[PDB]
Amino acid sequence: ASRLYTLVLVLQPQRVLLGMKKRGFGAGRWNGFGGKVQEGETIEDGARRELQEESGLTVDALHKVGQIVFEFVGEPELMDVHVFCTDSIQGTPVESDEMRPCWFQLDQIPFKDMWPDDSYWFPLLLQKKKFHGYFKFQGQDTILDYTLREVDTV
Ligand SMILES: CNc1nc2c(ncn2C)c(=O)[nH]1
Repeated sequence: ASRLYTLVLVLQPQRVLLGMKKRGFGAGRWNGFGGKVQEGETIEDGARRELQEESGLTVDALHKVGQIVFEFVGEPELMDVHVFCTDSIQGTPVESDEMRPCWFQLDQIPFKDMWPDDSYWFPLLLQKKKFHGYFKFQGQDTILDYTLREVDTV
């Protein structure tokens, strides 16, 4: 039993946009932009909507890059995260009460201040690879076990 989420990386040839989450799940970490998919909404439409809500950016073309399932031991619901990439956006990043977006050069990605799984799958994202992953966490800082494989079809 899993709940759908989206995650969007605005990845340009020389930088990536991340947002410092100020509240809720993952507050205090840099992350891509995303959230829960709504009833009657497609996953891609949810990804576009969340990118706007959290970053202020409008995306047209979204590319599927991965699917990652997160398990937190002691929590019944799995997070089924559909990851997307875009290099084509409109607008300028907006800081709000919920999120502080900032651009990072690719060699300065702040892995120590990101979810630990990102250290595994971001290198694949940066090399334009697609993937399926599963990360089992104990709390929010420890990966107990994981699987990650490259795929041709997300
Ligand atoms: C659990 N791992 C994970 N969670 C995320 C991420 N970004 C937002 N949230 C809530 C991420 O990259 N990994």
